[PDB]
Parts: sequence; C-alpha cells; structure tokens
Amino acid sequence: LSLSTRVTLAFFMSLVAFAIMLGNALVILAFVVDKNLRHRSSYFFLNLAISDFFVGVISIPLYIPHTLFEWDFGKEICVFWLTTDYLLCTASVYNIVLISYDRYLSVSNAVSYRTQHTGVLKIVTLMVAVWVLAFLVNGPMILVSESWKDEGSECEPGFFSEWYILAITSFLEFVIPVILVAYFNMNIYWSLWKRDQREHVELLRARRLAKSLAILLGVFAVCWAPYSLFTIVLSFYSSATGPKSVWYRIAFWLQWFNSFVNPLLYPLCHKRFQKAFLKIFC
Ligand SMILES: NCCc1c[nH]cn1
Repeated sequence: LSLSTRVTLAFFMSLVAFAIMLGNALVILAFVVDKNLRHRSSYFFLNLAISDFFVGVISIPLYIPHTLFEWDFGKEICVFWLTTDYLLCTASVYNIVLISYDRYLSVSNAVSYRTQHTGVLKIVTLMVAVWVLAFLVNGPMILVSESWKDEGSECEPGFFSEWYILAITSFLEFVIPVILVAYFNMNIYWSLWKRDQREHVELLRARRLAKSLAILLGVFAVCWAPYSLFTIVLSFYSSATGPKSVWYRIAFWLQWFNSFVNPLLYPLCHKRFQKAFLKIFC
C-alpha cells in the first residue's frame, strides 16, 4: 500500500485510540475526584472504564506499527499483546454483564437493594472476580496454544487452528453474556411495564425505556458478533489462520469501537456522573 494511505490510516487509528483513552480517563477522573460516586454502579463503571482505557493505551497503539508499518512483534511481545487484549475485552464484556445484573437487582428487589449493606470489600471482590474470569477464559489457552503455532510468524492465537476451542471461548465470552444482558434488560422493561393522558405518558416512557435497553443490547451484539462469527466460520473452514480480508479487519476493529462506545453509554448517561463531569469541566 502507498505510504500516504498508510500514514492516513495510522493517524485515524491513533485518533480512535486517543478517544478511547480520553473518555475512560474522564470517567476515572470523575470517580476519583467527586467522592460522591461510591455506589456499586459507580464502582462497576470504574472497572469498565479501566478496562476500556487500558484497551486504548496498550492494544491499539501496539497494533498500529505491527500492521500499518510492518513492525515485527517479538514472540514474547506478541504473547503479551494477545493476552492483554483478550483479557481487557473479556473484562469489558463481563463488566457490562455485572452492570446489567446490578440494575436488574435494583429494579427487582429495590427494597433489599436500598436497605442492603454492601461494603467496599464485596465490591472489590466482584471486580476482582470479573477480572479473574476474564483472564481464565482466554489467557490459559493463549499461553498453552503458543506452542501449537507454526514456525512462520503469526500473531493470532494458536487455538484459532481448532474451531471447537473458538466455539467454547465465544460461548463463554459472547453467547452467555448476551443472553444474560438480554434477560436482565427484558426483566427491567417488564418491571416498568407491570408498574404501568396518564396512559399516553406511561406508553411514551415505556417506549423510551425499551428504546434505551434495545440500543444497549444491539450495540453490544453488533460490536461483538461479527468478529466472533467470522473467526468461528473461518476456523471451521480452516481459513482462520492466514491472510485476512477487509471485512475481517473491520470486524476486528468493531470490538475496539465497542470499547470506545462504552464510556458514552453507561457512565455518561448517569446523572451522578453527569454532575461530576459538569463540575469538573466548569
Ligand atoms: N477480543 C479479541 C481481540 C480483539 C478483537 N478485535 C479487537 N481486539
């Protein structure tokens, strides 16, 4: 490819990485500064922001020279990049699932949710469990499958050669999170709908709630399904390892776009966090 086009692509991808860094940095700054954001939802938002921020800082910036400018990762560097990227992505997915579970509990057991005493230790335990499971899904397999890789230098995970490992990983990182999020969102909507001139206002508010939940679920699914399905299909047809097509690269970038989108949906739509941002920037 021409040097000018490569430079332009590098600039755009660096802009994407900078945006990913900046949104989550703002979220973390709000959490650290306000000190009125010590609720469970705020801690989960902080976890998600940390995950997406370190997606912005490590994964994408390492990606640009490797792909656009032909820098050759070292084997250990490739292992580090793969492990960190998969860990961060799965951690983002699991943080979204945990946020959905928290909102479902707040809407279904509001009395117990309000009266319940939750210490910082339990919230930290939930966050650490999210991270631990995120690692357990991918890393123990990436490190083990590094041996399976051929002599030729390829920085995809080794288990990409086996389609069933891909199927299991996608089941534990995409399918179950999607099902859980859909269940929680549908239950929140059902809660409001059961609770529901006056009828017209109730209909409008129910429509708004449905639209919001559908937007969340659809964004998550649209971002995470393309690449997973592409990888599974290609591995089943043995095309997972080898040259990549343009659509494959777009699907690859969709997950990082999800990492970019998460800050503006879950944190930025919360009134407490909006107040924090307004105070900070004013
Ligand atoms: N979740 C596997 C790593 C990845 C895919 N797309 C972007 N990063």
